[PDB]
Amino acid sequence: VKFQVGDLVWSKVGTYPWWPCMVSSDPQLEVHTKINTRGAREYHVQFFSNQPERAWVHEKRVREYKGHKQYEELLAEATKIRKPRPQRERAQWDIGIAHAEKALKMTREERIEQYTFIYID
Ligand SMILES: Cc1cc(CN)cc(C)c1-c1ncn(C)c1-c1ccncc1
Repeated sequence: VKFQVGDLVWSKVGTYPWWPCMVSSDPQLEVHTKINTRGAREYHVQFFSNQPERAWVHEKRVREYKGHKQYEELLAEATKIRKPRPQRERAQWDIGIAHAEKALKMTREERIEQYTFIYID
């Protein structure tokens, strides 16, 4: 366990670029971390965006969020070619980054109060 509830992280999921997230407790399992069916550690995260979403993400696809300018360093981990990004996706990402930048200025306790999602059955 490297991350706790309220920690700001970048998550790399599916076809999406490294995305600003907050580690949170799964609403049903009541854990923020688990070992998956393949025996690997996963973290439960909230995606910062105008579209609220959550996911279990493999620990290898999670990085500590130190700031928005870290994005270049993440692309450099893959090792000049640059992938373009769609305008709609870039816009949601900019909203996510804006929230992440405000969250980074808060303590872990303030982030949890401000951003933890409300789940409705
Ligand atoms: C986890 C997840 C679930 C659902 C619902 N089926 C839809 C999407 C797009 C996603 C997602 N996966 C990866 N990212 C980055 C996101 C996401 C979430 C919020 N805003 C923008 C991108």
